[PDB]
Amino acid sequence: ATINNVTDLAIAAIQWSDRQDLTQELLMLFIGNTTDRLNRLLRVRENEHFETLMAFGGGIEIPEHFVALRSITGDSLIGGRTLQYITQDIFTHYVNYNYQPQGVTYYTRLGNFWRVFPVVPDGAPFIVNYWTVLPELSLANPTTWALTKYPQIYLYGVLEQIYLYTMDEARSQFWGQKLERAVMELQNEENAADFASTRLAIKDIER
Amino acid sequence: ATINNVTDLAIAAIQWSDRQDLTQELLMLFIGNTTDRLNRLLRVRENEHFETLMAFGGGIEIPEHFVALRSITGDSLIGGRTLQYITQDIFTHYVNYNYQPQGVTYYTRLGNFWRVFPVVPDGAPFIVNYWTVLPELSLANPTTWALTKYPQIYLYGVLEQIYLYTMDEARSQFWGQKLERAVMELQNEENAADFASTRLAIKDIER
Amino acid sequence: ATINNVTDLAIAAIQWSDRQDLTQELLMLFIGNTTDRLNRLLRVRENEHFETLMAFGGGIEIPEHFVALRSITGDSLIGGRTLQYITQDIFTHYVNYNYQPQGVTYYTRLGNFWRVFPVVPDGAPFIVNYWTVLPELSLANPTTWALTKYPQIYLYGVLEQIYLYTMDEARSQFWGQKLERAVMELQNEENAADFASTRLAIKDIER
Amino acid sequence: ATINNVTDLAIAAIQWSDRQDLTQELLMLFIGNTTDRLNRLLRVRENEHFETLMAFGGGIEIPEHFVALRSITGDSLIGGRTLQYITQDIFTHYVNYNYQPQGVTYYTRLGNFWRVFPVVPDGAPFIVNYWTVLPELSLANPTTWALTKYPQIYLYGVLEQIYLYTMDEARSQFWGQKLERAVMELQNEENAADFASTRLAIKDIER
Amino acid sequence: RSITGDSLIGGRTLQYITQDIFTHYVNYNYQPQGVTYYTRLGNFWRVFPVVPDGAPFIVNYWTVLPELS
Repeated sequence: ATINNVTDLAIAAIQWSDRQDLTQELLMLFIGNTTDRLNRLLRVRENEHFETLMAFGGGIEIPEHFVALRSITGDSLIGGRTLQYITQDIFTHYVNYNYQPQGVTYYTRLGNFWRVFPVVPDGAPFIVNYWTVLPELSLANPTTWALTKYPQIYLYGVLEQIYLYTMDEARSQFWGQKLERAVMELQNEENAADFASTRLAIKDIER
Repeated sequence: ATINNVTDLAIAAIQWSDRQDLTQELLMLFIGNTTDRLNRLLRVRENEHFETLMAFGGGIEIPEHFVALRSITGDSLIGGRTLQYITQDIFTHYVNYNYQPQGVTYYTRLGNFWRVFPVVPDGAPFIVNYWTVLPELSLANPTTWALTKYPQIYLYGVLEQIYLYTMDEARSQFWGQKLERAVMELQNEENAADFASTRLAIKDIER
Repeated sequence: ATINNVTDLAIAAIQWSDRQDLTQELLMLFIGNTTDRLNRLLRVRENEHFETLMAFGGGIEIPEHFVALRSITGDSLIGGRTLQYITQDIFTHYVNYNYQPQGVTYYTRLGNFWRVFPVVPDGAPFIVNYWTVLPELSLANPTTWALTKYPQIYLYGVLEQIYLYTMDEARSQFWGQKLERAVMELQNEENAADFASTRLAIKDIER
Repeated sequence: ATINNVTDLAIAAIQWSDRQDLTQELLMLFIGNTTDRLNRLLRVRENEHFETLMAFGGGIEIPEHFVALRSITGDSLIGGRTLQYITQDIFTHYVNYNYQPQGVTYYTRLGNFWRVFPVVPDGAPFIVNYWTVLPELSLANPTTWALTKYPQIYLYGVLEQIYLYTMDEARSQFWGQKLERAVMELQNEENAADFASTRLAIKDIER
Repeated sequence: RSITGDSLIGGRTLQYITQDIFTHYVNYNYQPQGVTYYTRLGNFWRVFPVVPDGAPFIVNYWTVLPELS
């Protein structure tokens, strides 16, 4: 609907800005800038992936497209528990004192790796659920879910970038405010779509 | 009543804006933008659908037009209860400790699926009541319930989009404020239409 | 993506600022100034290094690229504990009174060295995790992780430097605010990437 | 990196200020003024010196480049304690009443000397850790650590001095604010580099 | 009036740039997709993304009046 691919977005931007001097490279740069700005703000269902990873050398390697972490779950063969975050001091104390819980329970971050306390042999599987970065929008990849969901976001971002390029201040701020409002609306709608109309009761666990 | 289909809306927009240089494609883009903006705000009776889904692989697939969830109810053969939301930690703790309630009682969101705790065999029926997105308004779909219910919303949205296109600010803000007021009025009337004139007493349940 | 190397950044700066009198040396100076400014603000995953160091003369030599310290951990052969910071007076009192703890436990800073209280013989290994400075971007080093992760930071910094050079105030403040906002967004995302969506429980250690 | 020596700094100042009437003497005066201003504010690792001094005539001579004192420690031959500051009245009372502690414990300042209470024979060694003044920057000494670390400080200081010389007000304040911000950033980064990311416990001593 | 590239070589309407911009683009290896820029040197129009010989262009311009004799 509305904007279907990158070419339609470029045509709409040219029509709305009324600037015939824009080349393909500048439009691609503007679209890339908008996508990179979006990468730091959006955490939605379409941005979420869960997959199975293997533990090597007592640690799990962070995925290359990782931006934020939702959950890490052990496999049923090693307990099947949801891991909890601990600091380095707690990790060291637990290792030194031989805490010995039932299964893999805790994790921490060292460098580019996640280290689990009850050190497991190599090949232990884990289920990691995490958010990733938005797909690239360009001539090679002319369609993305972000464009198909809320095209106003990309349109307003491109317009703001264009007016930034032509050394204009007021219109750039106007379009930036519009883009921020659209992004906030989308994020709030995604946030309130799970349990905003149901009942909550508080449950008790033991970890 | 008042505005009947897309052609009347386009004619009214042309007459009110007094702009004879607006092509069909620009008007379609404006209408699509207004509909997309409305999709994130309205939660009314006409936007609400309830239907029966089948659970496969211990999960329920979210519908493609889903925007917000109202309720999930198990079928009478598997308990006939209303599910309650729980987090991932509670889910995995219940699975590990074999909580074993009477029937399907809890649900959680993983990826694009809803997982129920008392895992059921494939083919379990559920009744899901949820809100969808507004129907697409175009030449192929000349009439929608949104246009018939309150045409001023679409008229004001199209006018605001037009004045945004022609690089104007004050009139755009004026029409945007008018559209927001109309949307708020409609939403409030829909909200206060069920029990705003009756008596409430508070009841006790057990879950 | 977007901007890939230093030459693309220079071309983009030339196009956006619309200044044909900028030589290569001025652009290199602007980029270097932006890098030095970033060196005092960013503490992210790509800036983190952990490595093994030898204790010579009862002290550990601070690395030359060190900017901030994250943790120091003794090797398992000498206790395998996470060191804690103490002042000079506490160190002197512990030395005088022969405190005699189990293993290496405390550290302090003297000059350009880290001194550990349970004095160890020369050659004791430690694991130091710390932050370093960003790689220098120039003709000899055309690609860095900072440019690839978020090109808007470098673009806005270079533009701000350019407008500072041409004796302009309003545009310089504008671009400085944009750069600061981008840096804050990146830092906040990196800060929240770890455990902003998990559960915390508070644990007890012994030190 | 960026600015490597004094000549490059002078060239950059001439280019940025766009003033061809500046002579070598004026530039050296500006650089000296900036260094003198910096000497009153910076207390960093590179400014720190610890060395052994011999007490003569019951006192220790203050070093000629001393700007601020960090610590004074007695040698292990005379107790190896960290001295504490006392006023003149306490010193006189302790001398008169023959307090007689174990080793050298207290010190005070008289004129240009540090006097220790448990008067020791001449030749007693002490370890003094203190801050000095920044090295001079001129033709004879064209490279200093301060220029290498954060060249923006010197560049902004020289620009502010230049605009002060030409009887301008707004630009001088602008560049002075920039220089102050840079100095504050450097000082904060140096301050938070020791234990801002570790744990603190509070320990007990006896003095 | 106008210069346009052939669709095979990019099909872009060329834009005028000065000599300094041309030199900067050449030195920094801008490398766009097709031919986009041009400048005037002597009696020639030089296009920036240097193309091998035999690249057709469509030029629209004004001529002199025909001779009456």
